[PDB]
Amino acid sequence: ENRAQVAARQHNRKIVEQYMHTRGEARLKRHLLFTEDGVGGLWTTDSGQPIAIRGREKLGEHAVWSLQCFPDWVWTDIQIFETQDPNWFWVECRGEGAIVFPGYPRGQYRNHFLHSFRFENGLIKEQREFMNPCEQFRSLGIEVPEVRRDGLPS
Amino acid sequence: ENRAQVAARQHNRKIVEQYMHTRGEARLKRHLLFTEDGVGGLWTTDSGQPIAIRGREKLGEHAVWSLQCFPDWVWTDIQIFETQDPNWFWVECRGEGAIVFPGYPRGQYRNHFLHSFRFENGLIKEQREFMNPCEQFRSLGIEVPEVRRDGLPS
Ligand SMILES: O=C(c1ccc(O)cc1)c1c(-c2ccc(O)cc2)sc2cc(O)ccc12
Ligand SMILES: O=C(c1ccc(O)cc1)c1c(-c2ccc(O)cc2)sc2cc(O)ccc12
Repeated sequence: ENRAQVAARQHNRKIVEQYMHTRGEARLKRHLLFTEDGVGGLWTTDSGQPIAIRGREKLGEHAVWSLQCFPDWVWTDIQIFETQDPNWFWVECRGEGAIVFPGYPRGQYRNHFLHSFRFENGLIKEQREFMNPCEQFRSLGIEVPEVRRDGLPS
Repeated sequence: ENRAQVAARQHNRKIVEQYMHTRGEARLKRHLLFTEDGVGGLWTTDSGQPIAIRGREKLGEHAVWSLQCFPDWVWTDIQIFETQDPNWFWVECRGEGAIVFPGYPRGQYRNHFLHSFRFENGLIKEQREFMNPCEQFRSLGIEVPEVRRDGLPS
């Protein structure tokens, strides 16, 4: 049991490292790090519902879009956390790049991120990214509402 | 070395458990789970800067406020992750309760959270919570902006 868990954790860590360092044209093949039915996407959005991309085929299609709308994206300040589950990792990092969304002015987007990676048989079964959407709003020129703080201790 | 790390991780996990299960009036003593100079707070806000509460005395004062403004708050769906660092844990959970913020209508707030816990000498040195502020906006009746999706693949 321990031997199998140690082997899984060490292999899965290398896949997380590879995913987090993938940039440029290599993004077009990042979906090969997933199971055929693997899921990826953004869990923190304006609607409160995740934008989940389901299946290795749709993940590869999404990468094409990502190359147009986040053309130079880089993950920085990467810290990878193994867990007691050899098949579950967390990553704390930052990300940065141009944001080129349809019908918005071109912007520069910087944010802090957390990623969750769950594995099955050596590949990613579920990737999820979590951020503060207010920073993406700012990068797009969208007004961010402000909670009134007058009544709060400061 | 291994023995010291295992002991630290086992003790620190009990403190994370205790923190996540602290409810009601016991919140008034939750700051005793921190070092004297410990820091806690909310890393995801409308401004993009953390609201960090610095020092055990200020943490204790914030709990008084928390009891009025989140009077029945509970953390649910708690999943605690140990890491390769015996002094660093992550928690995935949900939270819910009434929200009674000054100058806003009383509401109901539900959100998904990630917590980071870093330890020093058996107590919490740094706690950070991460959420999607859009859900807190909704709970307060604040309009949430919407990214236009027409040009995005759906
Ligand atoms: O930035 C993204 C994003 C990034 C990565 C990902 O895995 C999924 C979504 C957002 C959107 C989007 C939807 C469909 C697409 O085809 C492309 C983009 S809509 C939206 C709305 C937000 O409030 C914040 C982010 C995004
Ligand atoms: O809900 C919180 C909060 C909760 C826990 C915590 O540890 C720190 C802040 C928010 C605020 C706040 C500031 C000072 C206080 O004295 C009390 C509250 S301002 C604000 C603004 C937001 O966009 C979202 C949440 C909050």
